[PDB]
Order: sequence, then C-alpha cells, then structure tokens
Amino acid sequence: VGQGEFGGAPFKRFLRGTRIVSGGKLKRMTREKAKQVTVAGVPMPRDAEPRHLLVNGATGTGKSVLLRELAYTGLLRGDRMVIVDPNGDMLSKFGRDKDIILNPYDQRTKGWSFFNEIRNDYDWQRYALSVVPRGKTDEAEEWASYGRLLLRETAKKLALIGTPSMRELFHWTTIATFDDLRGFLEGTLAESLFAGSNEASKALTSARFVLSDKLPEHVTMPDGDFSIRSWLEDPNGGNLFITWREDMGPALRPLISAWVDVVCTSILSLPEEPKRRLWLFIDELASLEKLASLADALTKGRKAGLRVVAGLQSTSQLDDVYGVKEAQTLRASFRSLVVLGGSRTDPKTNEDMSLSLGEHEVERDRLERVRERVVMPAEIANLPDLTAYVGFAGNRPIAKVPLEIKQFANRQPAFVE
Amino acid sequence: GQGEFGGAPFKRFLRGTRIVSGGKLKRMTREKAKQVTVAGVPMPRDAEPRHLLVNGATGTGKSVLLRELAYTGLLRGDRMVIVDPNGDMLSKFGRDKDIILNPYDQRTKGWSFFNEIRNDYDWQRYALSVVPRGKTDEAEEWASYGRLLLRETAKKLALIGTPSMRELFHWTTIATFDDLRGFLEGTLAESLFAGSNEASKALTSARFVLSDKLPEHVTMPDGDFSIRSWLEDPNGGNLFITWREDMGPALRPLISAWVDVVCTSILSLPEEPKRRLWLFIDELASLEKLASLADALTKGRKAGLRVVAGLQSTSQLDDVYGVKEAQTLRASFRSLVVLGGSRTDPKTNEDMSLSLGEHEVERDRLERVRERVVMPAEIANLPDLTAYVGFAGNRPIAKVPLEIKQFANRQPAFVEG
Amino acid sequence: QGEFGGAPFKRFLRGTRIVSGGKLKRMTREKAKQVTVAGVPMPRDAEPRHLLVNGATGTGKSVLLRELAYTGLLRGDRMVIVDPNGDMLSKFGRDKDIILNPYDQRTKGWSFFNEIRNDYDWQRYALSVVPRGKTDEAEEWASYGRLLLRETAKKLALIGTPSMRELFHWTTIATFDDLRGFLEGTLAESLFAGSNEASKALTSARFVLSDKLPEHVTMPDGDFSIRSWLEDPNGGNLFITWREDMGPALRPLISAWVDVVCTSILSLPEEPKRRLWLFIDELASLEKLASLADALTKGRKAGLRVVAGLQSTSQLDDVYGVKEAQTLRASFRSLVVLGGSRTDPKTNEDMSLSLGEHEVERDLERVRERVVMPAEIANLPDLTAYVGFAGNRPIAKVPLEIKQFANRQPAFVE
Amino acid sequence: GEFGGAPFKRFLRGTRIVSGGKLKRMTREKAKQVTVAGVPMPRDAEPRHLLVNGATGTGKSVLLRELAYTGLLRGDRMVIVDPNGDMLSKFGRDKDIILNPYDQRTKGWSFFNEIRNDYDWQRYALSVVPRGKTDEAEEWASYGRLLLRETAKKLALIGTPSMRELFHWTTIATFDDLRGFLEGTLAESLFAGSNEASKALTSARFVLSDKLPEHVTMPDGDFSIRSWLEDPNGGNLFITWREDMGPALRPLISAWVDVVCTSILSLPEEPKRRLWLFIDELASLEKLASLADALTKGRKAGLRVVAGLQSTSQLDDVYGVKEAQTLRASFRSLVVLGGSRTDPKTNEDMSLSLGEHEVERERVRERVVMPAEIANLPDLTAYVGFAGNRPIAKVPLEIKQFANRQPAFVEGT
Ligand SMILES: Nc1ncnc2c1ncn2[C@@H]1O[C@H](COP(=O)(O)OP(=O)(O)NP(=O)(O)O)[C@@H](O)[C@H]1O
Ligand SMILES: Nc1ncnc2c1ncn2[C@@H]1O[C@H](COP(=O)(O)OP(=O)(O)NP(=O)(O)O)[C@@H](O)[C@H]1O
Ligand SMILES: Nc1ncnc2c1ncn2[C@@H]1O[C@H](COP(=O)(O)OP(=O)(O)NP(=O)(O)O)[C@@H](O)[C@H]1O
Ligand SMILES: Nc1ncnc2c1ncn2[C@@H]1O[C@H](COP(=O)(O)OP(=O)(O)NP(=O)(O)O)[C@@H](O)[C@H]1O
Ligand SMILES: [Cl-]
Repeated sequence: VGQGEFGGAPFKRFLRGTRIVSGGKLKRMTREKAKQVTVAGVPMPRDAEPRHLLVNGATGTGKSVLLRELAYTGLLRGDRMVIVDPNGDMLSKFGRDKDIILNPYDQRTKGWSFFNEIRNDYDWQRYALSVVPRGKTDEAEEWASYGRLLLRETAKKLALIGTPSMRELFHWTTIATFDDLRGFLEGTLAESLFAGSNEASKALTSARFVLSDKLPEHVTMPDGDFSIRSWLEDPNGGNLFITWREDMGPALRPLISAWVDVVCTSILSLPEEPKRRLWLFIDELASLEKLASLADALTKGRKAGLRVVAGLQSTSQLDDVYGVKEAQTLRASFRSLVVLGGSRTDPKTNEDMSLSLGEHEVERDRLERVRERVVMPAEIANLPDLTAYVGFAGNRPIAKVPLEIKQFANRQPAFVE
Repeated sequence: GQGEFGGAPFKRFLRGTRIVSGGKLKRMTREKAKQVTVAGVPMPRDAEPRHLLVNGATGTGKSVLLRELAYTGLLRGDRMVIVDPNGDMLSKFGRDKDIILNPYDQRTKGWSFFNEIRNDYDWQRYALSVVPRGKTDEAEEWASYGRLLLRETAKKLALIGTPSMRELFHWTTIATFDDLRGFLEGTLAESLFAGSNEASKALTSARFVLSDKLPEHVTMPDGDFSIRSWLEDPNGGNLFITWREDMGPALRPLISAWVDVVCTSILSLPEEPKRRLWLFIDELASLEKLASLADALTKGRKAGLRVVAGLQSTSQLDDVYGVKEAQTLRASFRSLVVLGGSRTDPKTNEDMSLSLGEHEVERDRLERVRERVVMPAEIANLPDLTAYVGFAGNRPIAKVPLEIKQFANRQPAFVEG
Repeated sequence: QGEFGGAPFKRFLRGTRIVSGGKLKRMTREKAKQVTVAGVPMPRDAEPRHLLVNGATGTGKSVLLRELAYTGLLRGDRMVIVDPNGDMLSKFGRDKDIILNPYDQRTKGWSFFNEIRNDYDWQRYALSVVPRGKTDEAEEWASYGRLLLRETAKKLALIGTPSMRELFHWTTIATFDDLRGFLEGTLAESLFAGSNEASKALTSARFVLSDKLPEHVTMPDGDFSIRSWLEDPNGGNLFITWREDMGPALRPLISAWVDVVCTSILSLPEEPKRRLWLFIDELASLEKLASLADALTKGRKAGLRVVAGLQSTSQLDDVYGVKEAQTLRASFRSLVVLGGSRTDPKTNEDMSLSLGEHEVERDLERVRERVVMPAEIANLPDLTAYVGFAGNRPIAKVPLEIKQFANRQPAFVE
Repeated sequence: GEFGGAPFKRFLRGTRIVSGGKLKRMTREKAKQVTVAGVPMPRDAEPRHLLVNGATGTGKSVLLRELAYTGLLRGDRMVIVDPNGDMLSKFGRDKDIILNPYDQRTKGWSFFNEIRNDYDWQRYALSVVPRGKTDEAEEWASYGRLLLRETAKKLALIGTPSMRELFHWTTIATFDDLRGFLEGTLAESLFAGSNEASKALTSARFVLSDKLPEHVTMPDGDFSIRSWLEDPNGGNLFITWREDMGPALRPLISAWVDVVCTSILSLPEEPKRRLWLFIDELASLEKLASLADALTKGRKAGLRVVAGLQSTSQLDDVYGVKEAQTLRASFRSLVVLGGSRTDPKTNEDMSLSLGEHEVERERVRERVVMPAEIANLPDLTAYVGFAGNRPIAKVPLEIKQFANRQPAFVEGT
C-alpha cells in the first residue's frame, strides 16, 4: 500500500496529512467538465487558476517546457495573457498579428509613457509606485519615496501645462540645477516640502538619484499613445509580450518591473466581468524588482480573473529582494505549487520544498504510527530533469509527473531591429 | 549493501541519496562521446554546463582535481579561462597561441575596460565589473556613486577622443572637486553631484571608491586586447589570469573585474551550439562580490559556459556575498565534489554532510531508518586525495581516490617585466 | 575498555575513532625526525597544516607548546614566538637569536619602513600596522587611517626622511591645513578635501593612527628587517616578548609584528627545506590580523607551521567576528583539547562536536554518539588532553608531563 | 542514593555527583584550606576563581561570609566590594582600609595616586572610564579617555594634579578655553579641524561629566591601591557604600574594582601572596576593562576572585553575550544556589553547566541535576562543583553567627 506513488516504505493504512498519488490517478481526479489548462500534463482544477501557481525548480529542470505548455493550452481555450518573456521566446512561438510587444529596442514595440495610464488624480501616486519600485532596505525605500514625490508633482505639472514629455520630466528631475527645479516646483505640493533645512535638501538630492536610476529607460523608450489600461479593457485586445535581450536584462529590470507592476494595479480598476480570464506569466519573480502591487493583485484579482504564474529557484532569492517576512507572505499567496527538483548544493531550499510538500501520518506493519515527509529533501535533489511534483491548491493529493517536451514551430521572429 | 556505504549494511533501500562504489559509478556515468573527468570519474556531458563546485580543505587535492579536469578538457579541445594563481596551470598547459593577463608579466596583453565598450548600455554594464558589489548595504551605496562617476567620466573621455585610464584616474581621484565638477558639465552626472551637502558627500564617496579600485587598472600595460572579441574568436586560444600570491590582495579588484567581465560578456556571444567554455575560479571566495556571476551561472547554458569553482568553509563565501546571496550562489552549481575538511570546522562539515544527503533504508533488527549517507565525522576524517562525487541530477554518489598525474612544464609560470 | 569513555562495543562502523595513547603513538611514528604534541609524534605532513591548542587556563597549554618548541629545535627548525614575559626566551634563548621588545635592553631597532621593498609593500604593511576594525564602521576609519599612513610615510621616505617621529607628528600633531599641505602631490592630496565628509574621513584617520602609532614611535631605532631575517638561514630565532602589565599597550604593536611575518613569509624564495614555526600563544589576544588567514592557507610552500592557543569560542568570535572566526579556526587541521570549565558549556559542546561522533554496533543495536562528551571535557584533570591530528587518524587521550628546562638566559633585561 | 533520578547499576562517563560528606572528605587536604558551604576548597582551585550563582535570598551572603571568615583565619588578604559595610562591621579590624566618599573613616584617594609610568595614564583612564555598553557608546568612551588622559597628564606636569581643576576643564571650561588648554598635548590637534572633530570632543565632555562627579566629591588623600597591594601588613580593603546611593557610586566603585584588576598585574612575584577579590554581584559593576585578564593572569599574583550572579541575562546585557560568556567561563569553580521558577532559561543554563552523565540501567545520557531540581531548591541549599576532575555535591549551608566588631557606617563631620 504505497508503491509507484509513495517513495518510502508501503504501509497498511493512511491516517492523516498529505496524500501522494500516481500521475494518472491524479490526471483523472482533476479532470473536469469545462475546458481546462494543463500543468505538466495534469488538468488544472478550474478553481485553482485564480489561486495562482508557483513553479519552483533549479535551472534547466523544465520550467520553460511547463510554462510554455501552460500558455499554449490556455490559448487554445482563448484566454488572454501577459508574458514576462525573456528573449521573446514565447513570442516567436505563440505571437500573433493582433498581439502587442513592449521592448524599447524592438522594431515592433508600441510607443508608451506612464503618462498614458493617468486617468484620475490618485493615479499619479498610483503609478509613481510602478515606476519607482520598493526600496530593498528601509533607508533605500525612504529615498524611493522622496523620488515618487518629486516624480508625481513634476509630471503632474508638465501634464497640466500641456507638455507631458518624458524628456522634459527627465531633464528637470535629474539635470536642471537645484534652484531651477525648485523654481519649477513652486505652485506644486512639493514646493515647500523640498526646502527649508539641510534635511529637506538632502531629501531632494536622494529623490534625484533614484529617478536618475529608474527613468533612463523610460525616456529612451519609443513614444506612443498605447495604454496598458485601455488594452486590458479591450476584449479583442490580444496578448501582451514584454520581451528583451538577456545581456540587457539588468538595464531593463526597472522598466519591466514597472510594466508588470502597472498591470498588477491596473487590473484592479477593470470593469466587473465574470467571463474575463487573464494570465500573468512572470518567468522569474525574483529577477524583477520589489514590485509594489503584486501583493494585492495576488489577493484581489480573482474578481478580475487574474491568474499569476511565477517561477523561482532558491528561496534565498525572493527573500533578499522582498525581505524575509514580505517574501513569506508573497509565496503564501500562490495556492498551487510545482516542484521541479533542485541542486544538492542547496539543502536549505530542498528542505523548504520537502516541507511545503508536507508530511503524512501512517499506520504501518512491523502496528506503528509514523509521521513523515511525503517527499524527502533528498528525493527533490535527486530528481531527474522534466520530472516534477504537482500539488494543486486545496484538498488534492500530489503526484510525481513527467514533463514532456512538445515541439512548437516558430510563427514569428523573436526579435526585430 | 556494504563496500560503498559507511554505516551498517542493510536489507533494502527505500528512498533518498544513494551511494555506490567508485567503479560502479564510473561505469554508470561513462558516455558515448568524449567526456572530461572529475577525480577519474567521467563527467556526464549534460552536467557540464550545470557547473561544478569543489569543496574541500587545504591540501586535500583541489588542485590535482582541477588540473585533471582542465587537462582532459583540453584533450577534447575545449576553450577556457583560468583564474590561475602563481601561473601554475600556465606553466603546465600554456601554449603559444594562449593569452595572459598579469600587469607584471612580460607576456601580458595590453588592456583597459574601454576595450570592451560596444554600445551605450555597455558603460554601466562594465562599471559593474570594475567596481564590484559592496560588502555592506552602505558599502554598495558608495560603490554605486563610484560607478556613476566612473561611467559618465569615462564616457566623456571616450567622446572627446581620449579614452585614457590615466586621464580618468586623474579626474576621478586627483582633479579638484571644482575642476572635476566642471569636467562633468554636460554629462548626466553634471547636476546629480551638486546642490546640497548630501550631493557633495556622494561625490566624496565615489572618489574614495574609484581611488581604491582603479589603481591597478591604470598601472596596467596598454594594448587593445578585448576579452569580448577574444571570446568571439574561435582560434582565440585560452586565457590565463595569473598573479604572484604576495600581490593577491592588490590585484583582487582587477582580477574580479576580469572574471566578472567574462561572466557578463558571454551573454552577448552569437548563438553557437558548438561552443564549450570553461571558467576556472580556483577559489570563488577570494574574488570580490562579482556582479555578473549569478546570471552567468544561470543563463550561460546556450553560450556553453561551464563553471568550476572551489571553496573551503561556508563562512568564507557567506562573508563575501552575504548569507542569502551566497546560498543562491552555491545553489547554482548542480554538481558537487566533497574533498574533506578540518575537525575544527564542524559547521561546514555538517553543511556538506547534509548536502550529500540522507537515505531511507530497511534493515534487519525489520527496521526503517532515515540516516545521513555520509557522516560529518566521515568528511572530517577523510584522508587526502579522497573525495565524494555527486554529479548533478539523479545519480548515486561515490567515494573516489584522486591520483597525482604528473605534468611537465611546457612554459615558465612568470616572466618578470 | 580503557580507550573509549562510553560502553564498550561489538563493532565499529564509521565516524571518529579513539585509541590508546600508546597505540596512537605507534601509529603516528614515522622514519624522519618528528616533533611531539603531548608526547605523541606529529605526522610530518600534519605540521604545515597548523595546530590549534584549545583548553582552559592552567591546563598545561604552556607545557605543551613548550615541549613542541623544544623538539622542533632539537631538529633544527627555526621559529617565531609570541612569547609573553619572555618565558620561552629564558629557556631556549640562544645568543644568535633575535628579540623584539621596545623596553628590553637587548631588543633590535625596528621601523616598518624597514620592510618596504616595492610599491605594493606600502599598503601591504599599512595593513599590519593598522589591523582590521572590529566593526564595519571601525574598519572604515581604519581604511582612512591606512590611506593617510601609506601616503605620508611614502613621501617622507621619498624626501629621504623616513622618520617615525615625523610621521607621527604629521598624522596626529600637525594642524589640519599643514598636513593637508604636506599631502599636496600625493594621491591623498584630493581625497581628504572637498566636503565635510572628506574632512570627517581625515579626522577618523587621525584618531586611528594616534591609537596605533604610539608604540611604533617610542620603539628603539635600528635597521632590522623581519623580511631580511626570514631570508637569512643562519638567522636564528625570533622572540616577541613583553611584560604582562603592558600587554594592552603593546597589543597593536605585537599584532603588527605577527601580521608582518604572516604576509612576509609569502614572498620568500621557494626553499623545500625551510621549516618555520609560528607560536601565537593566544590567538584571541592579538588584534584582528590582516594576513593570518592567507598565511594559514598559502604558507605550506614557505614551510610555515602555525600553533595557536585559545580558551573560549566567544573570544576569537568577538575579535574576528563569527563568520571570520569560523574560517580562521577551520584553517588549523590539527587540534588538541585540554579540557575547560563547567561554567562554559557552549565551548565544551563545540569541542565535543569537533572531536566527533561515531557509529557503532553493540549488544544487535547500532548507535551514533559523541566520542567525547562535553562533560568529559569539563571534568578533565590538568596536564591531560585529547590529540586529534589532521587527516584520517584516531584521536587519543594522553597525559602531558612537566619536563623541566634550565634558564639559559634572563627573561627581561633593563 | 544522592542522585536525584533513578538509581543505576553502573556509571560510564560524565559528571558524577556524590554525597556532601563524601565530597567533604575527598576535597580535604593537608594544609589549611577555606570552605565553600562547609566543603573545604582544594587549594589549587583557589586561583581558579569561584562563581556563585543563586537567586535572591538563597544564601549568597552566608556563603561569601563563611568563605571570607575561614580565609582570614588563614591570614589571607582581600578586597571586598561590600554593600552597606556588612562584611566590614563583622570582620573589619583597626589596620584595615575603607573606601567610601561618604564615610568618616574613608581614605583620601585620586586616581593620580596610581600613576607611576607613562603607560599608566591610559591604563587607568580605562578604570575610570569603564567600557561602553554599545559599540557607539564605547566610541564616545574612548574620546573621553583621550581627553581625560591628556588633560590629567598636563595638570600633573604643571604641578597641579587637581581633580577639581580636571573636572573644570573637561566639563565646565568653554570649548575654546579647553581647546586652548590642550595645545601642546597630543590631543591638541585630534579634537579640532572638522565638525567630526568637535562632535568627538562634545562626546568626550559628556562622558566625563557622567563618570567624574563622584571622583571629585571624593575626600582627597595620598592613598594608593597599588602601594597597598605591595605592602604586606597593609591589611584588608573594604569598598562600602549605602544601598540608596549604589547607582550614583556605580562608576567609582567599578573604577576601584577595576584598578585592582590592572594593578595586581604589576606586583613583584611573590609565591606566598594570597589575595581575594570579592565582588558580591559582578553584574552590578560597569563593564570592567581589566577583570578579564585579571581572571587569567592573576595566578602568579595569587589573585582569587569570587563573584556572585543571579540571572545570566544580567551579566549578558552589561558585558554583551559573547563577552559575558568568556568572562563566566573564566571561573573554574561554581556553586549553584537555586533560583526562581520564573526564570527557566537560567535554570537550564545552570543545569547544563552542572552537566550530564552516561549511565547503565540500557544506557542513558541524562542531566545530573534537572533545571527543575534547581528551581525547587530550598534556601541555604546548594550544589558544589569545584574546578577540575571532581564530583559535585548537594550540600546545606548553615548560618554561623558573627559578632559586630565595628559600626557598618559613619557619616561624619
Ligand atoms: N528542443 C529541445 N530538444 C531537446 N531537449 C530539449 C529541448 N528544449 C528543452 N529540452 C530539455 O529540457 C531542458 C531545459 O528545460 P527548460 O525548461 O528550457 O529549462 P530552463 O531552466 O527553463 N532554461 P535552459 O537552461 O535554457 O534550458 C534541457 O536541458 C533539455 O534536456
Ligand atoms: N608532484 C607531487 N608529488 C607528491 N605529492 C603531490 C604532488 N602534487 C600534489 N601532491 C599531494 O597533494 C597535495 C596537494 O594537493 P593540492 O590540490 O595542490 O592542494 P591545495 O590545497 O589545492 N594546495 P597546497 O596546499 O599548496 O598543496 C600535497 O599535500 C601532496 O600530498
Ligand atoms: N616548574 C613546574 N613545576 C611543577 N608543576 C608545574 C611547573 N610548570 C607547570 N606545572 C604544572 O602545570 C600547571 C600549569 O600548566 P601551564 O601549562 O603552565 O598552564 P597555562 O595555562 O599555560 N599557564 P599557568 O596558569 O601560568 O600555569 C600547574 O598548575 C602545575 O601543576
Ligand atoms: N540571623 C538569621 N536568623 C535566621 N535566618 C537567617 C538569618 N540571617 C539570614 N537568614 C536566612 O538566610 C536568608 C538570607 O541569606 P543571604 O545569604 O543573606 O541572602 P542574600 O540573597 O545574599 N541577601 P538577602 O536577600 O539580604 O537575605 C534569609 O532569608 C533567612 O531565611
Ligand atoms: Cl592641587
């Protein structure tokens, strides 16, 4: 009782805890009436979709294969999605004519400015958050905030005087002299705030530095009227691919983090639509900045129909980015998890997964109760590629399934220009 | 099951890490194509770009192994870069078409970071290599100011046709605040470094930093060698980064820069499925907090990057990269070699024992037991030239003897300038 | 039994193994001339892998280090001895041997300038003179200090006046401006001027130097060179001594010397026949040394053999920091445990654990247990220690005997 | 038998406990020894120091009192951090010394009285200016010491070793004046040149203003703790104070305690010397700067320290956890008196310090004394574990009576 399924010694009777079942057994169990999507070949419980999925695993284990499969099936079902797509891979395979591209250096990119998303006044601070993500440390954040003040008041004015120019915004916030800026600032809320003491000056200095760090890309970005918000609202909008070339990843980190974040806040204003189904594919959560909206999005987007799919390698990554406490909370927001198997050199993360997978209490022969890990950390480290454990959200058993490499023809060039 | 497992033989293996005899393993791993060897064991082709981490105390044979690894890899005709202390590898394997980087060696190439700038984004990219990551939060803040100063200055110098390192150095650490300030007019850094005491303070920080790093970069012989181009040239040969131990502390920042340079550069190389590149970082913990190693270890699969690094105690790398980042770092090496350490370092021994893994077994008193395949004590009592080899993925581990193959000197290790 | 403290067993499976003193003595015995640790002959190959002698006060750390030294001398090995109250000196002092003690008639004249030979040597030793800062912040000032130091000293050297008095004057006495002036032309010229931060940096540096330099200044002058000494074969031995009521005063000086050797040995012409010992009676009593680390890692070629003493884990920890202290201890492959106090269970555990556990089969039931319990360590009688040489060797509990040595020289003079 | 847990068939290894009497016999030696709760202390365990830990009212007094008495009967000399002149009123003789700025019988003292060589200046600024609790605190502390030592040095130089003047310059004189006064001294430059320099000075001021007070208001004299130590017929020293002034005197007392700690290190080697340092409550003093080495190098001097502790958290907070551990580790002999059930952490620490044993009944490794056993201890009942390879024992402390041969306090004139 517990073979081909459980890795440990077969037992006599299951008492309580996590239940592990064979791949097949699971594939039936989860199969439902409606059209569903697949995770490693397993039919995903329709109700698990807006509970978000977290795919953890080492490098080269198949995260791609999986999210790719996941994306395809969701398409065959006609779902819309946003894909943090590195090197436009997803694009070249699934990209369609009516779909959108965000890549400041790609011939096909859309013209965009965060201005293109302001619709109410509260929207100013709202997006200053997407542009200027959260500071890694308290101190860093403090500066970050000053930056958002400067940003929002400046852009607010430029807009008012009919010149919503990123170049202009950049100039003022990082080039104009202190005094000139100060002058420009007269009339806006920031007028006083940034003057009166050394502290005040210091604060302004910090704001400048941050903006000079984030804005660069936002400026050199091709101009247009494209609105991520509007796009979301348009049914026939199509899909969105945020692509970039790997050797520039660090340079775009802030921009992309903005976009991704934009979406995370934007979806929250979308009009009540029970039929909407949107996917957010963030290949590597840890490689983006400490997003400001992600949190709530993973918590209040069920109504909008948001389905997030993110991947990770070591737990230490997201921790260092979001902070220990904040990282915990964030992960905890993904109700469904996939374990792809990691390296032996990282025993701590293998333990985390082993434990996330859970224990079970069993009655075994010689009678004796035993409480034990369903999957040992060892088992996870020793996993061969394209093999993973799938534990869907809620009350469902878990199973070890093989990942198959379906082939997809390239229906578009990954990059242009 | 004796002769391979140190504990009590057992009746049946249930799950977890499995250990096997040296030979047994050597057969299992043996493949059709030409492979390389780790302590005599043929390394599975697929595990090569998953990187190898060799951990072990001093005098245990880290050299002998890396030496073997390198040799075998050359016989197959692979290219490589070697952080080579005291030109050891050089004097044994160096050929005439090979490259040498050592500011104090008659044979070195002429180089400056300028030689690697090809696009605008390349400025910050390399300022990162030049100015490695700071050890503390504060530290890095300073480091960032340094890079700003560095990149804007160097950019201008280049612009006005005088890409001089001596010039750059002058400006950044010699020129008076004002003069420098003047020179920066017109560059992005013009305003950012002026306006409040904070602004001034920031500049002072950058000066200090650059004054610390640049030194060696200047006194470096001039030439036009480009690590980038080198990487792109097939008949390019190999690269040896050598130095005499008494000067290790002095070159740490330059070497770290080169190493890093490689780490970032291979990310821009044109698609070549036939490429095989090795990076030998004799002792990862001795370099600075490299800014690109991470992604290198994660996205260099299709560039064909294969990294081999050595470590002694876990506290070493921890102290350099920080506990969270170090975890992530080590976790990026899929294959591991445990050489055995000191009884004065139980912590590290524990970590290695644990990384090796536990197993669940069934023994005759039946008896289920979960236990460490390799005891911490076993590692501390290992005799030299003896080590556990646990190749990436799903494979058993084995305790193998390392043998001292002799290599004739086919070149002088150092040639005073 | 008689060898293992716990219950005798049926069969040894894996892990650490303990044996009888004599049995071990047999095992470690080699052909060539060897030295001894508590009477046990040390494996020639274990020598450059250093030895850490841990134990409580009065347990016999001296008796041991004393014995080790003697045997090594009988073999003709050279050595440096961080020797407190010149005890080691009075016993083994030779006429051709060197003494470093600013308050001893027989000391040699020394200035750190005496070790500069190339340009990279300036920072190299600023490191030895100005050890590492206990805290991150502390160290930051320390860096400033070394900048000020190296640039100043470098210039003084240039203008042909390598005076420690001048140097001290400039770096802690001259007015800010004057100094600033003197600095014109040197790399430090700009770095210490331009903003309040820049001046703060300077200030910090000043305080540092004013704390370290003192003893260096009041030190008898001469041309002696630790480096040179190291290169000279007929050189003899080096005793770094001092009177205990002045230890704190000299701590930075001594720490400087110790370190200087630590970096120095790294430049010596390779000589497979060289055998040098570094006796740092109490590692934790010095400053956070800047070279010690690499010394314990790259000195096999030079033939460096370090022997240090320690009491509580917390000590070294407090000085080098937890992470650094781990690394540091880990660098000594051979260990001796002398047994400590009941009042320190934490260190006792550390020792117990370092000694290791073993897996055994007994009357079948098999068990995993510590070869030596912390309690065993705590109840150890004096002149009794566990010897666990580096590598794959069993450990043994041996008695340390008090051999007597006649005083062939005065410990202190004048 | 005397073992709290279940009787066993055979002892294998670890801590061994025995009956009071049995121990009393084993420990008994030829020469004259002293007694810890009735048990004669192994002479060789004396310079290894004794740590007596116990909750309030468990008998700490009765013990140190006993210890002290038998020591005097042997003719040993000693120093006693004696709160409210308790020990004094009982053992004080005519030839013994007293240090209490508010007692008619106190001696006249200034730290100047201990300066004999140049290194002696910093040496004692350390005693006067204990170590700072935090890293930042100690930073200030060092500035203070610089100011202190440079100033006092000069006043001494110019022939006016006045504590009143010293106090004036360091906390009263204006910045400039002070600045002026310092010209010529090493501190001349150090404290000027930038805001950082001025900030350092401001800090040094404050520190001094915190420590010096009592040192000033202290009755002047020529007494020298150093000289006292060197003088054989010197007698005994009693550092006493009234409990309601303990916080105010904390710095001065710590100073004295510390002074001794450094000073004994200079004494000429005298194989016959036997000195005791009684610090009733170690955690009550400041972060002593010399205590450490004293507990490690005072064997030659014949120093014997005895300190008392309550909660491990006290000492930790004062000396820092790392440092606290080291310090505690320095006493080889320990006495556990039993504490509150409201402090299980320390109970554990003590239980653990007492140790485990491996016994045969099956083999079992267990604590010789449970944390609970320690919390449920009745008063005047303690465990004794002398330094070295010795068993421990649960022994009863009896209240011997001592006649008052001198008034505890004498606020006079
Ligand atoms: N076209 C293909 N042919 C064969 N095997 C493939 C192919 N694509 C992927 N694989 C296998 O799946 C693995 C990679 O899975 P994947 O999900 O791409 O990993 P990743 O960590 O996300 N990225 P990468 O390291 O670039 O492979 C490879 O190591 C192969 O074993
Ligand atoms: N040519 C050789 N002859 C004999 N033994 C050798 C030789 N090369 C290596 N060894 C052995 O292997 C050990 C050194 O291995 P190695 O990998 O160089 O150690 P390491 O820690 O990397 N450096 P090191 O401390 O300098 O030896 C020596 O202590 C010898 O026992
Ligand atoms: N000349 C000697 N004659 C007799 N016994 C000695 C002698 N030297 C040391 N001992 C014994 O060894 C013990 C001290 O050993 P030792 O190695 O000096 O300890 P330590 O901690 O290094 N320093 P110390 O406390 O000063 O003795 C003493 O308690 C004596 O029992
Ligand atoms: N003359 C006495 N008669 C009876 N019992 C006494 C006498 N003196 C002390 N005791 C007992 O012993 C206890 C105090 O012991 P002691 O060692 O003074 O405690 P302490 O914690 O050091 N100081 P304290 O709290 O002041 O008692 C008292 O609570 C009594 O139970
Ligand atoms: Cl006077």
